[PDB]
Amino acid sequence: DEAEASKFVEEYDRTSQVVWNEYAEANWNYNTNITTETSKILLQKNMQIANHTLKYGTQARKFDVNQLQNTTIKRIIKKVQDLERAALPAQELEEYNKILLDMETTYSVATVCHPNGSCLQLEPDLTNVMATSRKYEDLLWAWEGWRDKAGRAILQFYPKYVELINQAARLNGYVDAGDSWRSMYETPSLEQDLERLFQELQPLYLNLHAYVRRALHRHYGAQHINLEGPIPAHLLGNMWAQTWSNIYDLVVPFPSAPSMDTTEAMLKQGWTPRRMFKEADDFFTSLGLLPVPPEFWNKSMLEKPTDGREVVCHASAWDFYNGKDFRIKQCTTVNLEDLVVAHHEMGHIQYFMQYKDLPVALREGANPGFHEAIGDVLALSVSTPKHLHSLNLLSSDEHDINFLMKMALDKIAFIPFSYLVDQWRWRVFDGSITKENYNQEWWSLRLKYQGLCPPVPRTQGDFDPGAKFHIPSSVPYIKYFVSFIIQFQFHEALCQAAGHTGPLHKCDIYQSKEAGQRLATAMKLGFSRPWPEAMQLITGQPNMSASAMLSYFKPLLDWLRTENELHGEKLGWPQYNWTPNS
Ligand SMILES: *[C@@H]1O[C@H](CO[C@@H]2O[C@@H](C)[C@@H](O)[C@@H](O)[C@@H]2O)[C@@H](O[C@@H]2O[C@H](CO)[C@@H](O[C@@H]3O[C@H](CO)[C@@H](O)[C@H](O)[C@@H]3O)[C@H](O)[C@H]2NC(C)=O)[C@H](O)[C@H]1NC(C)=O
Ligand SMILES: C[C@H](CS)C(=O)N1CCC[C@H]1C(=O)O
Ligand SMILES: [Cl-]
Ligand SMILES: [Cl-]
Ligand SMILES: [Zn+2]
Repeated sequence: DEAEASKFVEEYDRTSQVVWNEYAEANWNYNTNITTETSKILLQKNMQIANHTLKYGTQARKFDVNQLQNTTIKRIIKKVQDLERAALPAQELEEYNKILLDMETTYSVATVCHPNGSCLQLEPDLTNVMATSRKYEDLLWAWEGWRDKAGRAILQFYPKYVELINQAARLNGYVDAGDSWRSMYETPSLEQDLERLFQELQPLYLNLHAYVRRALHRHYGAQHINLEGPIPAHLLGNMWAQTWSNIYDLVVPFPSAPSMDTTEAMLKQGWTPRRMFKEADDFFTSLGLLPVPPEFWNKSMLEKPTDGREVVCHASAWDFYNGKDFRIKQCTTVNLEDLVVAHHEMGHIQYFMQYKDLPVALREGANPGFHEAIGDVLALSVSTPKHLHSLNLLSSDEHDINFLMKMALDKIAFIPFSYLVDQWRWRVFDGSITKENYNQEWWSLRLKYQGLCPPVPRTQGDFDPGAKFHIPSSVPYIKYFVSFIIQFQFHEALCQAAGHTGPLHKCDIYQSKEAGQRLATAMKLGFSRPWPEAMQLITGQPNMSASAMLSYFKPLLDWLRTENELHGEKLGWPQYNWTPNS
């Protein structure tokens, strides 16, 4: 009956609030202080939430979903029918929980040491080396070292992780874990749509790639860069070469039009991690969106502890499922990179606050890409020279191309990377890639999509995917690719709503109530409606589209084409088998 389904959903919501709140606190503690005690209590509260999930999941499966009138109730019960890991038998569930914890801990505590003495952590030590070093061998030491210590140490867990996560997926009606992850977008054409979006960004990426390769040839020498081949993976200023902004100094289009060092300016003007988040909060409220509760400032970990405690430094935002307690956990360094990250995380909080009155089962983004996009949209306006000057962090066509380049190194370079991560994982989950070929197929995709090669030939036992946080942490990655496409669509739509005219990249939406209103109406929908509805609320149309991102970067595309043609660059990497001779 229709009445029994409504009652079930009401009972689910009530009991879920209590249990999910309890789990959130226990998960917070392990992430903020990795010990043996906190690892145990997390696993005990893990079985508690699994107990609830199993109880209500089993009940939900007794309801005939498609023979149910109300669409909101129908949708909730359908989601509760997916038990996820709680579908595993007790022994497999215990093993699976143990593996995830083991992989995450291994990643978190891995260090790279000189035999002399000094041991380096990923953050900030190895990250800093990757960002600042302009010495080929020193970059190699950190690049290889991190893979040797973190990547290699994840390999022993991964095949069993794959087995158990696929099993849980099959027990919930999917064919494998990748199938289950993709289903979050509720879009049959997902794979085709993403491929077309990626293809639309080829002219821009290939031109950026060719230009950067030429600049690296200039700095690192003709003997170490093949102008028709892939770029060695350790030279892009980032451990994973996923964003390239840290090598801006090597690639600046107009060196005679330099801008202020914002990181130096932040440190100069005494910018605290707490000020960085206060500024993000101001931007949201300027748009007419919600301020963070007083409780947020009291309970968030906005900086790496000087206590010397082992933490998960990876930046994340937290919903405690009571509509009052929201937190950010971040090991914040004072720079521009983390100022954008601060807006990114505050975007998650805004989303939490906006949909807090919905049933717990519908308290997520329209799709995972939406949750990731919100903060980045505001950060786009923040990053403009106009806005950076109003923050006293900065003091012509040449400055224009320079700024666009800086943006391109982050936003454009990230496209092929964010695309490839789950292209790899989907093929691991569906069985196309076995443990014999994990690493080799990872590098095939790094070549195919990003046009990169490893500086050092990989050996048996290498598991370079393991050296990227989201792999041992089992966090789906395709959302970041969606985010980067759609955030430019949102920027474009909000800029139109704010009455901005002229080049899209010149837009700053600060204080625009019309912009804030479009985001608010979409964000309040939570997961209650198919994502194209939220897309239509923001942009006036229902599709994902790369046209906004292309429009944003159009002046840079023109510049890159002229510059690359001038030097006769080959677009792409026709000599695709080239690897460093060293
Ligand atoms: C299908 O059912 C949904 C959800 O129903 C809700 O959940 C059920 C399990 C039961 O507990 C119901 O009692 C409960 O309503 C219905 O959506 C709901 O619609 C009403 C409007 O009729 C919304 O109420 C609003 O509440 C705000 C409070 O801030 C007021 O300002 C508004 O004026 C308005 O009264 C309610 O929020 C909404 N619930 C959800 C979860 O979206 C829906 O009406 C129903 N559809 C059909 C076709 O019957
Ligand atoms: C910090 C966020 C998690 S909320 C993240 O993992 N990001 C943000 C963009 C890409 C990806 C990454 O760091 O690899
Ligand atoms: Cl790698
Ligand atoms: Cl995702
Ligand atoms: Zn995020």
